[PDB]
Amino acid sequence: RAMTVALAIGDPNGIGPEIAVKAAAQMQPIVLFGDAFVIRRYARQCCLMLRLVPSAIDMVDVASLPAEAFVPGEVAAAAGTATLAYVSAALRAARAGQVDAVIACPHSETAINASGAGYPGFVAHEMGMPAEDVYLLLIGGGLRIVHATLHEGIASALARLDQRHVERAARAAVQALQLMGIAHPVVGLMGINPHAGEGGLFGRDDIDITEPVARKLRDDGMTVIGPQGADLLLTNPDIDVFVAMYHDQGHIPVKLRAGRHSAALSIGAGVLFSSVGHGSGFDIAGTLLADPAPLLGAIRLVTTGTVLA
Amino acid sequence: RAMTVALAIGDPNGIGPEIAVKAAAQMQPIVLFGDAFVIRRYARQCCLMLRLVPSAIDMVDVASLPAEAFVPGEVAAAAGTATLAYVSAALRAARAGQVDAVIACPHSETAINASGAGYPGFVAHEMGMPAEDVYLLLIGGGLRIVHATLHEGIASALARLDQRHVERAARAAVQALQLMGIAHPVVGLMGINPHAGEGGLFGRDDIDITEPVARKLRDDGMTVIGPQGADLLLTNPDIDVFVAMYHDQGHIPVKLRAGRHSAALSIGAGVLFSSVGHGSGFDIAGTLLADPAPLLGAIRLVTTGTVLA
Ligand SMILES: [Zn+2]
Ligand SMILES: [Zn+2]
Repeated sequence: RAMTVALAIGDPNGIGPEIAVKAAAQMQPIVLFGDAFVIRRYARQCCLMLRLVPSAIDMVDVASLPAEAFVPGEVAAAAGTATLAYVSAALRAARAGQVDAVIACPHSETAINASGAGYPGFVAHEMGMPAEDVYLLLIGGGLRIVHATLHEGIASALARLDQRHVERAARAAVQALQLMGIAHPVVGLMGINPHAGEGGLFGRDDIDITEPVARKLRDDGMTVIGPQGADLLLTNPDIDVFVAMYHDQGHIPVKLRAGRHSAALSIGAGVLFSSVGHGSGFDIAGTLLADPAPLLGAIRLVTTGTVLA
Repeated sequence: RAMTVALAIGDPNGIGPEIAVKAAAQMQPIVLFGDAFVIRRYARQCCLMLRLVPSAIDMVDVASLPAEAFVPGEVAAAAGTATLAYVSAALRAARAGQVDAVIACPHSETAINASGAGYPGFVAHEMGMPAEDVYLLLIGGGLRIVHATLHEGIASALARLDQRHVERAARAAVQALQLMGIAHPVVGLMGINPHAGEGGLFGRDDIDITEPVARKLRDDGMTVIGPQGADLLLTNPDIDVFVAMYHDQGHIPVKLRAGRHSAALSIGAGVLFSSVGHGSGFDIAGTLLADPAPLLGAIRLVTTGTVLA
């Protein structure tokens, strides 16, 4: 099949629009979201048709930036407010079944400050849910791990965990992988306790949370391995995606394997989301000097669930 | 330098004595501990001198098994009680500065039951300390990780952790590696919380336990990296040994890297200890059919801190 991927062009005065058009020109999934006048500046410079666009380079005009403000590259309140307008519109499109994945192109933290930014939670807000219901899916070195809990003290995460998060984390990951072309993803649930509690010997958290969720998912047809001690489970190459119960459980193995050749998307909000930004290339903006590679990386991540090494 | 390694021959009616003599014959470290008459049966069969032995094949006679009971291979109360006598004597020798490491050769769980076994804690008892003060050092794939806490619920381990365990785990690992020929081992302390608590943001466990221990060890001259988020730390090849704060933190990365090509010793009791046993080869005992490989594996583990892949 083909996913449709929205690229929100990022800071209009930055490098985003340039790499967004560059990525789209090269190009099994692409619909740009941004001020059409901003995108056109860059397209003419290196190109094909551009159609304002239901379905059928394609772009959706999201009107934000005063023309007066378009100068590559400084930024202003308006260009910071625009970056988020584009993301907002791309997420609205996802809500309307139009778009499968949203990629946020590089932005400027100083411009967003100027306007009156942090995506996973901005995404959560827009989508009508708390931050805790969006889950980080970390990919690299042939591993894909969604995290039921993330940035907090491990004594706090253990307390947050319940059947709801583990079930929502697993279903979101299956659906993501299905969109990615993995028809029947094998899910691996990591044990909360070592050895997934060893028949109650190490406590009853797995008996309470991951065992009942495992049974429920299997009854809805999914193939689910576990819960099993994470140290055994991750040795199994037959698993397509793993549910880690806390930050370190999934961050250690991906980073050990892949190091820097890894990347993240957020799932659970009813869209595959990722961000590209290592800042807006302001001092090279306009010049067409931007390389699209990091962005083609994110497209690859959301459509394939792999990271090249 | 050279370590001296005690091989406690295991069940006299089993394969232990055979592989113990076989290992010793091949053979930069070896002193057998067992009934001399049991060891001699096997030596004559494939050999060199054997000297009963302070310092200078070498063996220490540990008198346990009635001769009447020596038959390879069935077992009896007496041969189960002998296996543990040999280990006991080897640990006494370690206590007397005579021996650096003790390896327990294969035993028989049914014979030990018959007599009136579980080593890490048997070791702890003999050495005059509780089980919780001996730490598992897990090695493979170029990683060496000592665990401050091990087989219990992760909510229970978090509660057990204190500066004392982390300090004792780190010092024991340094001393082990020094015995192994690593003069100046670089120690890596894993963060209890993700990102080692991110400046208190994720809680204060690292501020309380691993930060003060890190400062203390550095003041006693050791080079200590961390505490740092375990997912970053383990990416550092400059570290010679890591202190994991709970079971999964150290079991995930060693097993991910090395799988089955990994092995464990216990440290912290004032001896490097490991066991070889996958049961006594009773139906092949006598025949000289035993391969010494698993035992040469354990010798390699305790003298070098590596596992061949
Ligand atoms: Zn993190
Ligand atoms: Zn275990």
